[PDB]
Amino acid sequence: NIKKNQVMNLGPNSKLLKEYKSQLIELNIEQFEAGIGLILGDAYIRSRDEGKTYCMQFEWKNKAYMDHVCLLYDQWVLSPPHKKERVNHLGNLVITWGAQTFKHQAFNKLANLFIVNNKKTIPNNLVENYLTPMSLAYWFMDDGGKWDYNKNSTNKSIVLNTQSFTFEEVEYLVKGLRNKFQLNCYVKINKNKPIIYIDSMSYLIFYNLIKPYLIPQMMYKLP
DNA sequence: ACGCTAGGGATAA
DNA sequence: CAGGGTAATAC
DNA sequence: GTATTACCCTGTTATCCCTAGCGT
Ligand SMILES: [Ca+2]
Ligand SMILES: [Ca+2]
Ligand SMILES: [Ca+2]
Repeated sequence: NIKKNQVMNLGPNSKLLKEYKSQLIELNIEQFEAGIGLILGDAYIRSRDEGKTYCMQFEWKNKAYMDHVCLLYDQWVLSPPHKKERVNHLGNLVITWGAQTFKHQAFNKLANLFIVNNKKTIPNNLVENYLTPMSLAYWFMDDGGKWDYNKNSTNKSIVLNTQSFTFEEVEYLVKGLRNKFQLNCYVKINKNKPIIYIDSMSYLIFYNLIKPYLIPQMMYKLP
């Protein structure tokens, strides 16, 4: 069987590469569960055909996290992250790291979880039926944060920046989180957009759910 | 005075 | 976060 | 020549974070 090391430098159309990809059939349990959090989060799952295959594109500032993810999707990621250095309209230099997996049908499973009546969206029962503590941990490392950033604060309330979703979508996410994890949470507004507020009352619950998956360089997001 | 909000910005998506 | 562009293989 | 496609690249902001100042 073809070893990843054997094709991680060939052309995208290489014969050996495709043979390699045919050795792979599906994502494992982690890759899938974390996948859910990443898609709700900062990851991007796209298809260049009509849905035959999907790949995942990653871009984050924190390099340590970018590596944790790549290492997680190891078999699916041929190259190390690429340093991206761009200039703003201001003339400032912003640095970030890029990376992605190759396309493969094994990714369709994750993608279809976010497809209804043929349009990307947030299904009503996504939380209840698929979001696991691992998924939640990754959603947090991506869009999570504190409610109160003031110095010397004691409020343990957490937040999930769901600003790119519609209020209806977030309302369903909230319902799922309350029912499945008994989390005391509710939608709030920021920039006239949806964010999830999780009362400090449930911090300890929330924390123990995701603690097994967060990494050191992400612990700063917690109160 | 000060804990807490919601307002707001230069990124980090 | 989304999509766009292409150097590298295949036939 | 035409089909493929992973690894960059660019277009654009909704992001997460900070903090002015409201309410008490
Ligand atoms: Ca995000
Ligand atoms: Ca993030
Ligand atoms: Ca965004």
